[PDB]
Order: sequence, then C-alpha cells, then structure tokens
Amino acid sequence: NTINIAKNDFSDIELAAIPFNTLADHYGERLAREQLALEHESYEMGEARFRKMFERQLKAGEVADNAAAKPLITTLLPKMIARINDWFEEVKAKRGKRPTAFQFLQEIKPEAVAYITIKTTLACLTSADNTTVQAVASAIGRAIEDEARFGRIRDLEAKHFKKNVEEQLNKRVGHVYKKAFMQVVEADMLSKGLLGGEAWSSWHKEDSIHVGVRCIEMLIESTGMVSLHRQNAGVVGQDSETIELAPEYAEAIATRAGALAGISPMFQPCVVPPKPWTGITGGGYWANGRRPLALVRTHSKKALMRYEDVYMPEVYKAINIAQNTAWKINKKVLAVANVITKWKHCPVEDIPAIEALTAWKRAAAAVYRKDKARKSRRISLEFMLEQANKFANHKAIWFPYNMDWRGRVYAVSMFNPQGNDMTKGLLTLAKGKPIGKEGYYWLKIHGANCAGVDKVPFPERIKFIEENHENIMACAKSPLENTWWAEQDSPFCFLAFCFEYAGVQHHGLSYNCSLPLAFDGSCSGIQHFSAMLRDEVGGRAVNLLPSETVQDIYGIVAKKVNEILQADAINGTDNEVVTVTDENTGEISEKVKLGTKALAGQWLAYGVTRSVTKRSVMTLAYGSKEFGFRQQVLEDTIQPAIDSGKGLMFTQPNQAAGYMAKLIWESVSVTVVAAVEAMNWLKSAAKLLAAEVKDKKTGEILRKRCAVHWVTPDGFPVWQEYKKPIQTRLNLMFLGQFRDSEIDAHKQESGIAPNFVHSQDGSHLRKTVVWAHEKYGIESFALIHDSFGTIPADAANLFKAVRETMVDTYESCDVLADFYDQFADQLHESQLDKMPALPAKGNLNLRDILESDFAFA
DNA sequence: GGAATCGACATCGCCGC
RNA sequence: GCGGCGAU
DNA sequence: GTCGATTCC
Repeated sequence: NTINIAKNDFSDIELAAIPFNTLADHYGERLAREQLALEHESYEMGEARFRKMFERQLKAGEVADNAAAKPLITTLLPKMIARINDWFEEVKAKRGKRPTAFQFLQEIKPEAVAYITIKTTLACLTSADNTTVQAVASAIGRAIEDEARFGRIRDLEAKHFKKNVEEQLNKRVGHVYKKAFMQVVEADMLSKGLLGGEAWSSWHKEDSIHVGVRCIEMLIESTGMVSLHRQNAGVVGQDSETIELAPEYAEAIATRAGALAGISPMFQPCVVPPKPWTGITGGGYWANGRRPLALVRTHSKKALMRYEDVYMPEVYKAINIAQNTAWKINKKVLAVANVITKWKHCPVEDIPAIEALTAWKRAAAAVYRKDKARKSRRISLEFMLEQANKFANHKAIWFPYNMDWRGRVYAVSMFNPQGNDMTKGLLTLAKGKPIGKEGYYWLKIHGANCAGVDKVPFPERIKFIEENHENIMACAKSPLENTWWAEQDSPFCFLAFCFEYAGVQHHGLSYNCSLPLAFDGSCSGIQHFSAMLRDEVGGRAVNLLPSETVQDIYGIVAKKVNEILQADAINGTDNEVVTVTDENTGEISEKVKLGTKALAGQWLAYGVTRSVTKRSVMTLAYGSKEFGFRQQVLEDTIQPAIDSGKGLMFTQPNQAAGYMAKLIWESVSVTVVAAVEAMNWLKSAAKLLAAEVKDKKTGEILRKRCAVHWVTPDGFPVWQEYKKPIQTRLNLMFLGQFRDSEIDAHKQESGIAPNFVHSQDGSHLRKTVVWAHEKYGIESFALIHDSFGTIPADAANLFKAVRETMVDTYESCDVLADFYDQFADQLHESQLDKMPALPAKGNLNLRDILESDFAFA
C-alpha cells in the first residue's frame, strides 16, 4: 500500500495546460501535447518500474534491502544498540544467574544483534499471515545463532583464511546456500584449522525462542516499531498472541517509497527538438518533472553546483548542436528485424555456416552463464524493438544529451544511437542530401567497415564492395532470402548500408541519403597520449601518421612478443625443482618451476598472435598493466585453449599466463612509450595530491588529502574526487551495510589516467562537433565518444574536421603542463621532489594527422 | 617503521534476485 | 549488494 | 609475484 504518485503528482506535467505555449508556438500544438504526454508517460513507466521492483522486495522480506526502509533503520538501529548496551550493564551489576538470552547475546557483536533483529522482524511482518511472537522469536534467534556460530570464523578461525571464504561467500546468494557454504567450511576448518566443538547443537529450539523474545522486547522498549496485541482473546484455537507493524512506521515507508517512485523515469526520445541547455539543469526535456536533467552526471549535488557559474560557451554549443540532430527509424530495417526476431532469440547467433573437475565443472558454469546472458540480451532487444516500432512513423525524433563527470557526451533516452548494432541499424538521420560522387564513395567505405573490412586501405575497401555488388543488391532486394548480410561483423548496420547502396543504383548520385557514416578513432586513448607527447613510434602504431597500410597495434605487440619467445626458446632460464611440503599432510613433494625456456616453448607450441594481445592493449588506457594481463591471458586464451582440447602445452596455466603478461607488458611499454609515461606521471600527481602529508613528530596534518582538478582544452572543468566512507559493518550470511567521508587515495590514483584521457577525447569530440558545424555546413551528427558520423554528402568534410580539430588542440595546448600548473601550487612543501618531471616530447609532427587516412579522428 | 595486504580495468546504463 | 547484458 | 601504500605486528 504505497502512496500512488499517479495523482496530482505527475499531473503536474499537464500536457494540456502549462506555460508550454512555447512548444506549441514553436512546433505546433499536436507535437507540443505529445512531447508533454511522452515525457509524462516516462514517469508513469518509471513508477511501475519501482513498483514491480518494490513488489519482489517485500515478496522476500528484502524490504530491508530497499531504499524505502533504510532511512528509518539508520535512526532505529542506534536506539536499539543503546538499549542492549544499557541492558547488558544492568545484568552485570546484579548477582544471581543471569537471564537465558543474556548468556548467548553476549557473544554476537551488539551492532549485528540490533540489526539482525530489525531486518528479520520486517521480513516476518511482511508475511501473508503468521506474525506470531512465537515464530518471530524463533526466527531472530535462529538468525542470531547463525551469526554467533559462523561469525566466529570471520573473527578468529579464519583471521586470514577468511579470504578464501569471502570471495565464495559473497558469490553465493540466498540465505539458504550462504548457510550451506558456511557449514561445509566449518566442517573443513575443524577437519584441519582451528579445532573445537560446535556448541549450537545444544541450542535446543528453546534457547532460540528465548533469544528472539528478549530482542523483540528490547525492540519494542527502545523504539515503537511493533505492537504485541492479542488475537481473538477468548478462543481455544484463535487466541493467538502476535505482532503488528507500527501504523506510523508503515506510513513512512509507503511515503518514502511513493515519492521515490516518482524520481526514476524511463527516459524516451523526443518528438520535437530537445530543450537547449542554457545552464546546469533543466535542459533536454521540456516538461517540469520532479527529476530535472543535470548537464553533468555528478555523484554529489555539491559536485554539480561547481558548474553552476562556470563559463564554457564552446561546451554548451557542442552539447546543443549534437542534441539538435534529427533522427528517424530506418523502417526498411525494422521490417526485417520485426520478422526474424520472432524466430530467433538473437537474430544473429547461430546461422547455418559451412585438471579434471576444474575443467568439466568449468564448462558447466559457462553453460549456465551463457544461457543467463542470452536471456538478458533478449530482454533488452525486446525493449529497443518495442521502442523502434513505437516511433517507426514519426518524421523525426531527437535525443537530449548530457555529460559524465569527465566530459564524455551521452544520449539521455534508454533508446539511443549509442546502442548496439541492431539499435544503431534501426536508427538513421532524418535530413539527408543528394549523395553525389564523393558521398557515394564514403557510403561504400562504411559498408566495407560494417562488414569488417576495416584493416585495409580504402581502395581495397571499395574493391570489396564492388566485387560483392550482386550480394548486396540481393540482400537489399530480399533481405529475408539472403542471409549474407546477417553474417557480417555489423549485421544490421550492414543491412542498412545495403538498402542505401541499392537506392543509389536505382536513382543515381542524386539519391537523397541520410545514413550516418561513422569514422572511428583507432585507440583514442593511446592516440591522445601519443599526440600530447609527440610520440612518433606509438603515434604511428595507432595510425596517427600517414601510411599506405593500416597499422594494427595488437599485431605489432604480438610480433614483439614472438621475438622474446624465440629469444627465450634459445637462451632463457631452465626449470627448477623446488621442494614442497603439504600443510595438512606434511607430505614431501617434488614440483618443478618452469623456466623461460620451457614457458617460451609452450607458447611457441601454442602459437601467439594478435588475439592473445588484443584485450591487454585495449585495456591499457583503463589502467591495466602486467598484473592485470595475467587474468586476461589466463581466461582469454589459456583457459579456452585447454577446455577446447588444445592447451596441452600449458602444464602450469598460471605460470604460463604470468610469463605472457610479462611479455605483453614488456612489448607494449616499448611500442607506446608516450602512453606509458603520461599515465605514470598522471598517476604520480594524483598520488601526491591525494596523500595526507603530516609531520611524524606531531602527527599533525600539514596538508589534507586534496582532490584532482583540471580543465579540458575546450573549457570543460573536471573534478576527480573519489570518496571513501569512514564507516564499517560487514555481516556474514545475512546482509552487512550502512553504519563523514574522505578522498579515497587508491581510487584517486587508479582513475586519474583513464579519466584524464577520456576528458581529453571528450573535449576533442565537442570541438569537432562545433568546428564541423560552423566551418562546414554539417548539422547532423552520430556521436559515440570516439566515433563521429554524418550523412554521406558531409562525410568527406567531417573526415577533415576531426583531424583539424585534433591537430589544432595539440598544437595550441600542452594539456599535461597546463595540468601541472593546476596542482603545482597545492603540493605541500615536502613533496616537491617525488614529482617526476614532465615526460619529454617526441618527433611526431601533428600536422601529419591531416594526411593520415586510417586515423578517422 | 618492517610487512600483512587490499588493490590490481575506467566510465555510463539496463535487468535481476 | 552481488550477478548478467550492452556502449567506448 | 608486480608495485605501492593502508595498516598490522
């Protein structure tokens, strides 16, 4: 019984009477009333959303595990904790056999006791019928016993052993299975580790109840949450003493839940141009919903306000220009998808084309994950398709835009161009132009790209399209009769191209086309790092400089690796047989530690290629290094290898993955030297700035931990401030949550480089959008962080625009030095030396980018 | 402070129990 | 919260 | 088994 918002609440967005005479006048009354309607609907959807969610929440007593019940508990828990505290002292200050409950309740940390009570109570109260002080008391007790028993593990027994537990315990979900695991654990630890009994078998259901009972008492005593009134007093089989939820406390939850339900809307497209962003909020959508769009998706409200008066004209221009691009549903594609998707889960997943236990159980767990995946994929596919069909006939739709705290641009509606192949394929720009010679040429480039022929020079791409001219026309004529399109890397996008291509054949170069052709940057991250430090070698690796062939950084890293493999197969360390004595058995065993010579031999034996290095290098700009590579290699190639039959050479998987990681780190750090140094520097800066420098002679704070701030070339300011709570309350098998905060130095240091680059490419994208809109007449854009697109007729200019905008930015700014000025005067007196100098520049000449074909962007 | 050790791949968003 | 999916 | 810093012994 939650306070329905679907009243005069959402009524607020009066799609009939409101100062909307703006819209009306601007795009007519119909559209005006529809936008307001659509906007209104989004809140109703959000509401039902919270509803079905809140439903299951109660349906499993997880009502405590909901934002509707946490506010109260945050104030109810202290009251309770105190009561027990006092009560404990009241018994200690009195001789005579203490109460039954007190005996046990003295072992479980009071905080957990208080909480356990509150949670387990609410779960029972939200039960169909039984709410008897009898069953409830058993429940709380049963829950407390579990805590005292298995909590002992998380305290002494597994002081450190707990590590091999937590991981698998949290992996476990559902109170039931979390108990199964803790029982087996206990059966093992006793079989080896800490020895003792299990003084809980003695806990006859008697003790359980007694415990539960005393708690409920204290609960009703410290706070007023449950009433203990009699039920049918005067009946042999009806006179049942039970518990009821405080009428008031049930109203708060309902009210909190209610209001909440009205702040989570399911954002949809617009039927009229989005509201121009003029300040920190209120942009994008038109209606005045109680959930106003922020121009920046910040963590804390405080964070948002730092933008309130910031002067950044170019930023607003960009966001507004983009947000103004008119889109529409590619009907011809929707037709195809509307049909084949009702025949296949994933229209393109299976088309007819011409160490024991730790291996079988391995595959088993995959089977499960796989099907779970296929189910979540289909949920989303269904949504988008529904969303597509909904707008299939509008002459145009638009998408509002925001930025994350780093400056990257995001479309706001759930259904947007930054989707996936099907989603993108179902979307196309509304205002096209006569294609012309030039545009047609780019049309075909894009086709080659959608088919995966993007690692070859343009003439080979055009060749590819021309040689398949008949296949394409076929897929265009009868898409349901020709599956060739569905077999390409970007199936729907490809199909979209097919149709457009077929139109040109029929209509000629006058054909009005609006398909968005995308130009993607190679490794945006490494690209920018290589530009800001004029790195020629790395820059060349990421297609910054003009070459006749496309450069493949995964492959060049791969080749460097093979050089080391060879080198090690010849020379390199030999195996070594160390002695190992089992901890349990004390059994003496011989195990050989593989040297480089042997490890090299296996990898050569396996065959190392770009596939073994791709992930590692593409995650380099996210902070992963040698350590992080082990995992990737172990499960991206060594694992599947063995599981697929191969991998026989991989005797010691971990030893083999660790070696490879060492080789991939050695190989990248010499291929993209600028990227590695810039990040190391940025990491070093954030480290100092987030440190809490003090004099260890006073323990006095000379400089508190500072956040990291800087400003992108186009004026966007960013503040990195990862905060760490000073709280702590880890529960075992029930919950474990809430209890001031400070800058979290590790996150501060781990997110600086990736966040910097992203801020950088974010500014490049905005600059490009503005430059391309003012210099060239481009006015329709397809944006995806490091991917830029427009209609064919404007493709050649955007191709130019992205390079110009990139060359100009780095010719005019030394983002790293500028960065330095920003924090320099914030480095306490004592840390003015641990700050590495700015890495030296290289010999790259940014101007060459203007002539690099394969660096779209 | 000499180490026990958490941290180790970043951001955004959707769904789910 | 943990798990799955998607975008870069 | 890398690279360091929050934190234990």
